[PDB]
Amino acid sequence: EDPQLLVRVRGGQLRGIRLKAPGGPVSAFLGIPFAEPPVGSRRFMPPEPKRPWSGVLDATTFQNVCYQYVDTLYPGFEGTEMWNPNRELSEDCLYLNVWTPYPRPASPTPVLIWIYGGGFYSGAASLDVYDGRFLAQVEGAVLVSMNYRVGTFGFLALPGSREAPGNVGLLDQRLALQWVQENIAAFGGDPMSVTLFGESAGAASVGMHILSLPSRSLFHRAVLQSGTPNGPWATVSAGEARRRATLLARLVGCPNDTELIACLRTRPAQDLVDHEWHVLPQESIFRFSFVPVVDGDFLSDTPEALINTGDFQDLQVLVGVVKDEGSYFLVYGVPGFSKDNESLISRAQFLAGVRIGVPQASDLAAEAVVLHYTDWLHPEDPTHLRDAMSAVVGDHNVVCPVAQLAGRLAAQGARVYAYIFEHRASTLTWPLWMGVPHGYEIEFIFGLPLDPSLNYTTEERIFAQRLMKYWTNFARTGDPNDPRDSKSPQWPPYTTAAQQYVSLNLKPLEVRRGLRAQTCAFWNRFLPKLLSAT
Amino acid sequence: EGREDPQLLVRVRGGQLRGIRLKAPGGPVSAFLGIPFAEPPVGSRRFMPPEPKRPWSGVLDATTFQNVCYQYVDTLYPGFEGTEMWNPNRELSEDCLYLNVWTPYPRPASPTPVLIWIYGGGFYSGAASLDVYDGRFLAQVEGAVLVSMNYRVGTFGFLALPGSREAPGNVGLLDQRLALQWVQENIAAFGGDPMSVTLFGESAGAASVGMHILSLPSRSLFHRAVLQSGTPNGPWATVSAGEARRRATLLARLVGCPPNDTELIACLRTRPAQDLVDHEWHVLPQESIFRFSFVPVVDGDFLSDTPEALINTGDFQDLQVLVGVVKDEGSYFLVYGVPGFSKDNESLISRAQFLAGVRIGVPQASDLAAEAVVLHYTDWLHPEDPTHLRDAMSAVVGDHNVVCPVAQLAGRLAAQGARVYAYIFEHRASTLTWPLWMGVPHGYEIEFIFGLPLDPSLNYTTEERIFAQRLMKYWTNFARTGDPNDPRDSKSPQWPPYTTAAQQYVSLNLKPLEVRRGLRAQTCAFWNRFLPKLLSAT
Ligand SMILES: Nc1ccc2c(c1)c(-c1ccccc1)[n+](CCCCCc1cn(CCNc3c4c(nc5ccccc35)CCCC4)nn1)c1cc(N)ccc21
Ligand SMILES: Nc1ccc2c(c1)c(-c1ccccc1)[n+](CCCCCc1cn(CCNc3c4c(nc5ccccc35)CCCC4)nn1)c1cc(N)ccc21
Ligand SMILES: *[C@@H]1O[C@H](CO)[C@@H](O)[C@H](O)[C@H]1NC(C)=O
Ligand SMILES: *[C@@H]1O[C@H](CO)[C@@H](O)[C@H](O)[C@H]1NC(C)=O
Ligand SMILES: *[C@@H]1O[C@H](CO)[C@@H](O)[C@H](O)[C@H]1NC(C)=O
Ligand SMILES: *[C@@H]1O[C@H](CO)[C@@H](O)[C@H](O)[C@H]1NC(C)=O
Repeated sequence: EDPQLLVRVRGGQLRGIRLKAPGGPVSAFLGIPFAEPPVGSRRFMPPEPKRPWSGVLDATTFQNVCYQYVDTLYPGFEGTEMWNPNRELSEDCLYLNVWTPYPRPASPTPVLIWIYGGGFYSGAASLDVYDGRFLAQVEGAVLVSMNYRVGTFGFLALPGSREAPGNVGLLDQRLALQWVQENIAAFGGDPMSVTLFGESAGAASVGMHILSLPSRSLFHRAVLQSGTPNGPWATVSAGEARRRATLLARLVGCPNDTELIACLRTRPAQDLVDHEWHVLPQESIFRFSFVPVVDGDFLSDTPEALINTGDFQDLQVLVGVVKDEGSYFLVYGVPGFSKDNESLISRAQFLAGVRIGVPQASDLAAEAVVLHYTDWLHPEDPTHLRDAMSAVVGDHNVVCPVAQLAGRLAAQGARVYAYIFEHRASTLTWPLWMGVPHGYEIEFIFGLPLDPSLNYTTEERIFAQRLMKYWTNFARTGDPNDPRDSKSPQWPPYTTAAQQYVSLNLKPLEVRRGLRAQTCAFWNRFLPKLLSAT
Repeated sequence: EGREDPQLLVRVRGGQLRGIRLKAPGGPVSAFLGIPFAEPPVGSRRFMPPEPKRPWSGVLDATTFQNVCYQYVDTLYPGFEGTEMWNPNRELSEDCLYLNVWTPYPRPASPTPVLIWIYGGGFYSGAASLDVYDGRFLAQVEGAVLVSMNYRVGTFGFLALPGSREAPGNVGLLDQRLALQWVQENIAAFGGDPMSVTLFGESAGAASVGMHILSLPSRSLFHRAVLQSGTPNGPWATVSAGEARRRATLLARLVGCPPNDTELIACLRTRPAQDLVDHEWHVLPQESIFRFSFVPVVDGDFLSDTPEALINTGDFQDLQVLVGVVKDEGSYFLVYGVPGFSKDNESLISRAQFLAGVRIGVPQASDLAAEAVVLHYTDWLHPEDPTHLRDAMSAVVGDHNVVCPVAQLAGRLAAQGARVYAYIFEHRASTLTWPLWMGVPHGYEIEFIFGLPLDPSLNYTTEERIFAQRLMKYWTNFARTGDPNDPRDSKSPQWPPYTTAAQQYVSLNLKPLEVRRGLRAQTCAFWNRFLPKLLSAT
């Protein structure tokens, strides 16, 4: 036996695996149970801490992926399959992973906790792009990722009930955060320096931990990559969650909350998944059926209310977006869009797309979107219309909620750093029109280009190394700038006055001002006044 | 006669005229000033359509400018050239229906294209006798026959009680039409081609030119048109029959006239001209800028429907139009009503002053519509910057009232068969006395088109004299051929026609022609497509 692979955590002993990273070994502890399997009577219920075990628990393999819908849009295509589960689907999925340097850090090391995305309906901490071996090896970081319940299983709520209260997927995350406080020092991690980081629904989850007091004592810093707690898709009202749960219950033949939930618990997992998509109020894109609910418990008020009134004085936040946030969403529901053609659309297809892309918009509000995004010099140009459609979806759902979050946190005492990731991976198999799509920065931050077998360019390996340094410098100090590098250009904090952000690309840092300032003034200030007054 | 200069004796349908040999920088010109074209619209004739001038006996002396139509005299900045250059330069009288004619000296042997000037001044002011409307340069240098007429302004020209016989409205436009009919009958007596008449005007003059395009009985009296910083469509050029009835009834009330239309109009006719002027400004529905009390009315007669309806449905196939704007259309309007603005300070305003200004600048806007304007014109990087706010305020007024109505007109005419040429005049006169922040204000291209820099006594630069010469060539080539380009000078940048596809227009400045695309395309999509929908719905 290897003493570097033997760890005693409060629940008992574990045996990890020595893994080979490009520059040397790492110790990986995969499939650690952090909760009692949320099966049977415990379906839809908050997680319970995992009971202690006997002997040495084998923590050398990733555990099951939470029950979720498997994407079959483009079957066998690397572009879609890379996001699809890579372990067996099971309701017994509440396990976490830990990567540490080999040997175990001599002094307490800053901890980075990854919370995956997938619209709160999908994802796993076991996907290749979330591999913590590089950050652990190269930057000496203790990296943790956990599985949390997604879909009906994690977010089906009958608000006010005790059996299905909602937000249980976020409670699974909170329990993995409590686990880290209690056990990370056994791995050489500093429980007093925990940075949460996530992308898309993961970033929204990070934001929801900022906005929920019981989570606030479990971390010190936060990274929100292409996602926010505020916005059109991250939350639903208690009413809308009640509507959706009652409809899915009807669809699966379930005729009192206790009675309804009891019946939902008798249904096989796949039956719930099979009907999940049928509860959305309109034909839409960037909208998910079971997402966090504004319950007045985990979320005391709507994220908008909480970000506008919160005190963020002793907080550091790294936020940002990718060049083309909304591009991939178009092939999943907008007529005229495909990965296999240049997707040059007509004006009619653009107006049609805006109603799907902004499903909550009135006729006047949709006209306001169309008139803002049209290039009145080339209003019929298919390339301009195709690119405008991507912008509507990315701006509405990601860029402008990020700009609003950065603005409110900065105004209310937080230390904020903002970025725009603009490098398209050389290895990308999605069409060129999709640009830098939502989620394709993750592989750089995690340092995948550093594996020569993955065939990224030399420039991409240097760029990934740079990104890993920003993220780990941020986790260490709350500032992404290298205290060693006495050379320019420094990454300035984002402020309400100067609105500074940086470009993350192959070229050195470039400081820009105003994150789509005019367009986001449209989404964040005008459009609410339009759906408000009428 | 017999001892007189034979080149100054001309007969017209009404009788004999004696003109005057004027001096232009490059030689003499013939001028026939103060020719009567109508029966004085006085007494019982006040508010009534003009009647053609009855013939006279003897030789009428046409050597001096005649009376300016009764109007409000501006006393904003008294003594200041900037305001006094626009103020009447002859006696104010209700007897003002006279026209002027400048022709080469000696008069052309062959029929010459005719240019007819229609002055601006919000339909409340103006005269064809102002120094900037001097036809002596265009006549001398370009051999043109230039005509300008006085038309009734204010209550006198545009007070209407729609449906009445006594005050039908648009009589100021009928005075213009009568001067157009006079040109058809008599211009050949001066060497002018009645078959090649180009109307040109600025501001309310340009709106009047547009109203002659949109009114069938005028269409047979001209062949081409120039609309400088003004249009028939837009927020200020017309009023509804209801709004005109409201305003006429209110002014009647204000001057002690109890409201029957016959009875009310009869009383208005007994009131001294100055009493009507003294109360003219008191009938505007809101605190506003770029809004005038008595303007053309959509009567279902001179204007068969609203100018918007007429420009959207009209066939403009055999029509050549030259349109354009100045760099800073709305700047001067700010000192005439927006708190925080003065010609005497740099006018750096606050956000509160900007929001306040938008309500004055867009008086017909709802709370939501005004918010849409504020959010569009704010620089979300520097939303408190006084220079940006001052400049945004000028842009709101200029765009709303001039730039975007011009863009809409150019678009509709081009789409419906017309040959449109569009420009942006960007040269600030070296002689300008308004502050630098005002840029190139509304009306300050006129002196260049008329060729005033050509007079050495006016102290313009050599570059400005070459530039004026260039402009006079564009306008007169346009009047001659319907194309501002010189077919001889093929090297010089070509002025392309404005089309709906390419949206081309040129920069008129000291530098050679530069072709640009889209006349403030995004912002005007806001004013012309969005904001009306913010009235059709909420
Ligand atoms: N079977 C069924 C029945 C009914 C419906 C649907 C499916 C679907 C649907 C869902 C998923 C895949 C394909 C189709 N939608 C479409 C809505 C979901 C599309 C949004 C979406 C799809 N995905 C795929 C997840 N994988 C990705 C993820 C990321 N990046 C990616 C980049 C490229 C491609 C995939 C990526 C970053 C974060 C991790 C997840 N992520 N978000 C509906 C919308 C309605 N209005 C009504 C009914 C249905
Ligand atoms: N006595 C009194 C009583 C009440 C009111 C007013 C006056 C005035 C007012 C009118 C003229 C000068 C000073 C003040 N306005 C303001 C009217 C705004 C008119 C804007 C305007 C002013 N002028 C002057 C005409 N001369 C000019 C002309 C042009 N350019 C110019 C450039 C700079 C300066 C003058 C120019 C283009 C050519 C035609 C005339 N032309 N348009 C009101 C607006 C209300 N809402 C209500 C009440 C009043
Ligand atoms: C792209 O392909 C899909 C079918 O594969 C089709 O519906 C769509 O019209 C195509 N677009 C173009 C531009 O041909
Ligand atoms: C890298 O390229 C080589 C061919 O040069 C190929 O054999 C290998 O499988 C590639 N790997 C990936 C992951 O693309
Ligand atoms: C300009 O002067 C006027 C009064 O003459 C005043 O109302 C305005 O506030 C002043 N503006 C500035 C910028 O000083
Ligand atoms: C022109 O300049 C002279 C000074 O050389 C001056 O006396 C005269 O008043 C000026 N006239 C005008 C119109 O500016």
